[PDB]
Amino acid sequence: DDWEIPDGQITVGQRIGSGSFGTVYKGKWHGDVAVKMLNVTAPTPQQLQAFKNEVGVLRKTRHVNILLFMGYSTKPQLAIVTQWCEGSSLYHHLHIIETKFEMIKLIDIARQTAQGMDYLHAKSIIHRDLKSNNIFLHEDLTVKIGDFGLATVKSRWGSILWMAPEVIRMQDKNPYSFQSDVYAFGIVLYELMTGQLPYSNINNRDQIIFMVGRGYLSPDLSKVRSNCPKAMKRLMAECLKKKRDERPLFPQILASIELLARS
Amino acid sequence: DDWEIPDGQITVGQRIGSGSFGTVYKGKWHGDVAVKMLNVTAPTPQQLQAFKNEVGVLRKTRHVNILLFMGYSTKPQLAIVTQWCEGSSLYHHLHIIETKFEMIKLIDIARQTAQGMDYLHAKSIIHRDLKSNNIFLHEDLTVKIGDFGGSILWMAPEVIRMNPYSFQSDVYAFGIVLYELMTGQLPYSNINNRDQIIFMVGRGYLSPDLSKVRSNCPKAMKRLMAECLKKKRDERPLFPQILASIELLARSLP
Ligand SMILES: CN(c1ccc(F)c(NC(=O)c2cccc(OC(C)(C)C#N)c2Cl)c1)c1ccc2nc(NC(=O)C3CC3)sc2n1
Ligand SMILES: CN(c1ccc(F)c(NC(=O)c2cccc(OC(C)(C)C#N)c2Cl)c1)c1ccc2nc(NC(=O)C3CC3)sc2n1
Repeated sequence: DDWEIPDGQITVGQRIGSGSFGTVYKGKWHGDVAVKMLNVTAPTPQQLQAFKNEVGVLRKTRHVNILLFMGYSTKPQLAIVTQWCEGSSLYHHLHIIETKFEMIKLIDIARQTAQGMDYLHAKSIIHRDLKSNNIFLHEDLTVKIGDFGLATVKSRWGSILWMAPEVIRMQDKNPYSFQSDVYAFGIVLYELMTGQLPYSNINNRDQIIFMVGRGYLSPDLSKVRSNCPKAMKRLMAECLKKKRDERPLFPQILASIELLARS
Repeated sequence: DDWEIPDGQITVGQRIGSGSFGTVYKGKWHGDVAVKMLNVTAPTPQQLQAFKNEVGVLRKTRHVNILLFMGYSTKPQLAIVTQWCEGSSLYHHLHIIETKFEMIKLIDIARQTAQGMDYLHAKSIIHRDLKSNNIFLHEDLTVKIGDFGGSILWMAPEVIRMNPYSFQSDVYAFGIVLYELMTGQLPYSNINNRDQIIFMVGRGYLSPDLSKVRSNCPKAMKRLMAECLKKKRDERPLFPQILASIELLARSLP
């Protein structure tokens, strides 16, 4: 049961973006593919472990709303091959080209993101960076969740606007939980329903960090659209609760959106 | 890895289709899924093996033009879960509701179908039953090859006239699908006798009427179709060539 792709089969075309954590290219392998590969000559143990982990997580996922993993390649140079996505991120849609989705679609995008996050959490995978930049709107109608580090456009301020207060505070070595993912989703729901990023009235990054952290600052829920249903606004408020253990988990979140999805 | 879905996780919903070996339902498992369940709930050794073998193949595939396997269940019943396809099969579009696609889109369907088959072959997988109803036009956009079930109209003569399966026998089936796409019809529509179709195709007396292809069908395509439908097994191209051939053809067009 292997996923290694023999060398010389992958063609690498355009370079889409580069981090210190890898370089993404558009490529060809049995069709269009994205190739994330370490541009280095000799992978260090930490990088090789980073690679083994990403592959380990990606091959546990087979769900329509998660970016399809297709193979890896160690032979010439460490590389991960996924499906090539088409269109743009949810971030780009809401905050750059400013596309205007009907309410029926906004709610759909929520639903699908919720489906995917329910799936990850069922397999006990915590994303730790769910945000509209990492939600690709494939063919303009299927949510693909991934980690698109710099392959898609950057947020205003890592990425602070989606961090739950317990994460911002950084109380201990691991403040991440299914519930921190839920809060992040909560912000994505804010984005969908408002069309905007939170805290747009504040020009200082450290102040946002400080205040969200102490519970002094929270998303202004009055900026949601008239036609956004009360169920959705209520669910949004529950997800954004400042107390981790007061937040709902995705099975219920999914169930809530599914219910308001009819009618 | 392990793809066993725990018990009482999939809510089985509407029944979609039943047929001898299996029954398939629309279900809910982190969104819509399709659940295919074994009928007789005291399964026999050979049926159990069939299940093993399907899941064995299904989990070898990760490609956008292949139906997405998601998991299996053994408790209480044997069941295989895939993604749920919204839309219609290629068979249903072309022969039941008779969708009129524009040519550019028909060529794209062939591209994608060949794209998937190319993948499958690369992993030493022979489909053995490629046909229009095993091609689902997901969301009216993305082809998903699967096996959603003899299928005589798509069998190459060497198969018809009895392991005769090969990449080439898969290619012949694809040749028939191209015919379907380009004519919007099934082959041998003027013959109503199955036994005679079997005998005649096997003897080489019968082969698809390529004059029935649409007027705007490119000559390059009509030729590829003739090559994929060659009676002799070894004269048929493999999918890398087919895909390169459709590639070139589709660029002088868009
Ligand atoms: C950046 N990118 C890409 C390519 C290969 C990869 F392996 C990854 N990796 C991940 O996304 C990733 C990393 C860590 C964990 C992880 O799993 C969980 C389950 C936590 C999640 N989510 C993942 Cl999934 C990323 C890609 C991939 C496709 C792609 N398509 C693009 N299309 C375009 O840019 C054109 C329209 C403009 S960019 C792109 N980047
Ligand atoms: C019938 N079906 C479905 C469900 C579960 C399954 F496991 C399979 N299996 C296969 O298709 C299959 C079987 C044997 C081998 C095999 O692999 C090869 C390599 C030959 C291939 N390809 C496979 Cl892949 C099939 C499904 C699945 C989705 C689905 N969606 C539907 N939607 C609708 O009918 C309504 C919108 C109109 S029906 C359906 N059936």
